[PDB]
Amino acid sequence: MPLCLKINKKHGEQTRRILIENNLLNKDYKITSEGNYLYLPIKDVDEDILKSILNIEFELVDKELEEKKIIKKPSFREIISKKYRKEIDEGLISLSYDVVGDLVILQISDEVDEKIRKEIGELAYKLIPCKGVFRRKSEVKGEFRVRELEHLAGENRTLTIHKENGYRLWVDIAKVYFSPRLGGERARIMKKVSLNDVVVDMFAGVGPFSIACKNAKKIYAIDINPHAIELLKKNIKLNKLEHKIIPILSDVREVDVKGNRVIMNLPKFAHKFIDKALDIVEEGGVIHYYTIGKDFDKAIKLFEKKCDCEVLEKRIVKSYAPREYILALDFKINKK
RNA sequence: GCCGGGGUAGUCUAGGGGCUAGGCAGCGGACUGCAGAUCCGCCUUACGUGGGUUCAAAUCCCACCCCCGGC
Ligand SMILES: C[S@@+](CC[C@H](N)C(=O)[O-])C[C@H]1O[C@@H](n2cnc3c(N)ncnc32)[C@H](O)[C@@H]1O
Ligand SMILES: [Mg+2]
Ligand SMILES: [Mg+2]
Ligand SMILES: [Mg+2]
Ligand SMILES: [Mg+2]
Ligand SMILES: [Mg+2]
Ligand SMILES: [Mg+2]
Repeated sequence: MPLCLKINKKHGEQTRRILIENNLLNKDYKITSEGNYLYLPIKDVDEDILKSILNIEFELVDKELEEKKIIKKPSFREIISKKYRKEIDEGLISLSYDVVGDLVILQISDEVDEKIRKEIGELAYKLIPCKGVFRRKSEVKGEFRVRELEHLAGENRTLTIHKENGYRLWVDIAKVYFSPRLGGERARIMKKVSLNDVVVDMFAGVGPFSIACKNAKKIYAIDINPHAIELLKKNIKLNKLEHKIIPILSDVREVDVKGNRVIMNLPKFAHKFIDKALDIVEEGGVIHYYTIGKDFDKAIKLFEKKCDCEVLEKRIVKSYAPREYILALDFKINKK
């Protein structure tokens, strides 16, 4: 209410933290000053209880509207649930989305008319710091582990530069696999690496795991996807790691390399490469293994039925599907 | 070296004199299942360093240190 307290600049702040504290500060208008006076817009209540909640004198001057700019914009989650409640209650739109670089990717069901998907994309382009909005069009389809997309708003380019854990990376969300949600898992690995380790990243994609191991001596980044290597090379030079990370284009099975730290970032077919990974890792070395399952028992069983190994750590990385998870196990391979 | 835009909670991004940020990650639950997923709870005041204007600084000033692009 225009009914705003009028004190002298001097005890401004002190007096303001009291008005807000007692929840009597009308925060929909700006504070103002004219000379040595301070005009705090208060809510309303006889200056008899105001003459008590504080001890300095004042007055109640009722002034016009100085308007207050809207601070924050609402949230994508906040709005889609109010505008599309029906389809949400139908599980036909996700309030979750991820951001790779400066591009966003939403999940909207095929039922949703082509014209509304665009209205949603156009509503996420407006409500989220980005330059483009897409939509998942399929699951991660084998081989190069790529996922079909669909443009919905903004710039129609699939290239961009994601920045995580102190390093930057070139990514093409259209021809190469990349997950901005796996940065936590890379930080995990980042700490385990050693100044003397030699790291073999069996399926390096664009190199997020490789660059993450910048503390090691040498690093081999292998990938069968030709589009992967390109970015990988660029990623290597962009991070000043040329005489450290060696990119190789090939089927990891055909690579004759050797190392003490091996990363197996291929959750679904990882089990079909244990043989190569053990053939790669030096004795005493460790194998970062990823897989999909409801418990660790099955992975532990494979490895054991193949070498004397010790499970250093074993944790749950993320939910993979209804009641299924992506698991991570760090095996110490001593002998075999 | 000089101009610019910056350093934002673990991480990454918006904001830009008095409002306490949005995501991921993390933690706890849920979903009995072709999903690198979704879904519900909880993380309720963080802005490089030193000093300076102001009743009030993450914001404005100056300086310095590092990023990022320019000549
Ligand atoms: C899960 S992606 C790597 C993702 C990356 N670590 C990330 O999170 O950003 C799998 C990669 O393994 C590669 N790949 C698939 N089969 C392979 C094989 N037999 N040998 C080597 N690389 C392979 C694919 O080309 C793909 O780039
Ligand atoms: Mg910024
Ligand atoms: Mg946060
Ligand atoms: Mg959980
Ligand atoms: Mg700043
Ligand atoms: Mg400063
Ligand atoms: Mg303040």
